[PDB]
Amino acid sequence: DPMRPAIQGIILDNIDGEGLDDFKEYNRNQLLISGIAKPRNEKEQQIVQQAQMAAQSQPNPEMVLAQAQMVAAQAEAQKATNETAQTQIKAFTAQQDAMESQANTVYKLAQARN
Amino acid sequence: DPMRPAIQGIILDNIDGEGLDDFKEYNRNQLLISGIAKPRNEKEQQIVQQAQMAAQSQPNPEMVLAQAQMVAAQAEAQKATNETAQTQIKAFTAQQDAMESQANTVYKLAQARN
Repeated sequence: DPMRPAIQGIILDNIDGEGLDDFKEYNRNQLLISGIAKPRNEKEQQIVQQAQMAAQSQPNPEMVLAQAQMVAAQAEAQKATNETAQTQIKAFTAQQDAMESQANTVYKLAQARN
Repeated sequence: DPMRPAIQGIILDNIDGEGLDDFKEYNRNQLLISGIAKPRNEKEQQIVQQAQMAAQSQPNPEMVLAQAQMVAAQAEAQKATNETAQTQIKAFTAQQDAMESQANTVYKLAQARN
């Protein structure tokens, strides 16, 4: 369950003595980019948290790229959804031309009697 | 959890005695290329850290190459999204030619009476 890493992060944020500034800063960065620390409105809310929001929007193209194999199919089906209808339109045009040719050949039978 | 390697790296950065210069330097390199050491603004922030930023941008083509199998499909679908519409345009052109031929063959029926 998620819990246990969060409990360890909170514990390590407290405690500690000499020579642990870099380690504690590294811990707090991961603790606050995961929505557990509640930035205290000085620098991280606008620097590392905003970068975290960008990196939340950053890998959406990356992950849909791993899911674009059925997005190329989405696009192909979406366009074929309107392209093949040209065949219905062509059939309608051919029916109109058939009516024309019906009139024309009736006239042809009218003329050939002379 | 990540933690444990970071704790070991921090521990090994401290301590140590005679004849451990190369090992400690090798450890510190991996310690700051992973964003835990905070370069102390002398040489590494501009030499190895910049190279690591480049090597962060370096393998993006390498990894999307492992994900380009559905990027060739992206490109093919994207172009077919505008190429097949030539069939709709051709159907429109054929309809225009059909109405022209309607007028032309009506004229043909007009002339053949003499």
